[PDB]
Amino acid sequence: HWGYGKHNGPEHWHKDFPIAKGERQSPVDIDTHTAKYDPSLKPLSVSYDQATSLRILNNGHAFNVEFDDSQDKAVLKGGPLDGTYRLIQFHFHWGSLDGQGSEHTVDKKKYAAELHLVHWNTKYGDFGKAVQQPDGLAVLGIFLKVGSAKPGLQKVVDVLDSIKTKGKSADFTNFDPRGLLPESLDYWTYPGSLTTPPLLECVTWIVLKEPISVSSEQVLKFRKLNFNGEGEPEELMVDNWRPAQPLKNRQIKASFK
Ligand SMILES: CCCSc1c(F)c(F)c(S(N)(=O)=O)c(F)c1F
Ligand SMILES: CCCSc1c(F)c(F)c(S(N)(=O)=O)c(F)c1F
Ligand SMILES: [Zn+2]
Repeated sequence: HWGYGKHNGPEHWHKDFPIAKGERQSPVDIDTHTAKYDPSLKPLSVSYDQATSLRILNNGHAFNVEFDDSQDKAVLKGGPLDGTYRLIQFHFHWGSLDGQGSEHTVDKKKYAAELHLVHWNTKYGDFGKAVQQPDGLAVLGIFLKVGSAKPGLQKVVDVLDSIKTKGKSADFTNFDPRGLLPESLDYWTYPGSLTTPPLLECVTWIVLKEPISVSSEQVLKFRKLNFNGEGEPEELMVDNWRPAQPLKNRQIKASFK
């Protein structure tokens, strides 16, 4: 029964998930001036040409676009990673207002939303055993700013009225996540956690420097979704972000500058 409300939001999560106060929690503020350029970081390899989306689901916290992760189709590697990480799903976090919504911040700046492309390390054989490992996941985070529309996002936007409420799903095939990327793959990276319960400390975060633009209308449609189930009073799905957590002497490493 955790959520994003006054009574069950991020400041309460520690009572059911005590690692909320752990040593490598996410998100964090990215101090750009203190991030360390690491010339030995490799370019990120995003190989999404064979991706197979399957379904979109309103899970009552966000919506997930799900992929077939039963073979190496869409994979992430390179960058700071060892080995190969398979795309399982993506989702977003967003605000009630354009001035908020992202989980990570950049010099305390908040973006209107943040996209998370979640990948699990193939050496652990599937997702549920990967989340138990300290290098189990790689999450590619991409900031969203409001401006010109992102035409690769519109297929997601348009399906949302079919998954308005918690537990609804819809077929969602042939969606190409390459259309959600910015032009540059420059990034920051650090070791962290899931940003939702169970808050497990299993994630290598890779946060792109370059945001994508989405239109006002696109993010407005995200804000029409509901946290509640059908036949319950409406609770708009907004402000589904965890605030920045203590860095606790982790170093954020930059691939650029
Ligand atoms: C007004 C009803 C809230 S009951 C409750 C809660 F308060 C929590 F903090 C959580 S938590 N710690 O998971 O956020 C929880 F699961 C709950 F069920
Ligand atoms: C095991 C928890 C449910 S799946 C999941 C996840 F894998 C994430 F990486 C994230 S995130 N936000 O850390 O990318 C997330 F929110 C999730 F819900
Ligand atoms: Zn997320």
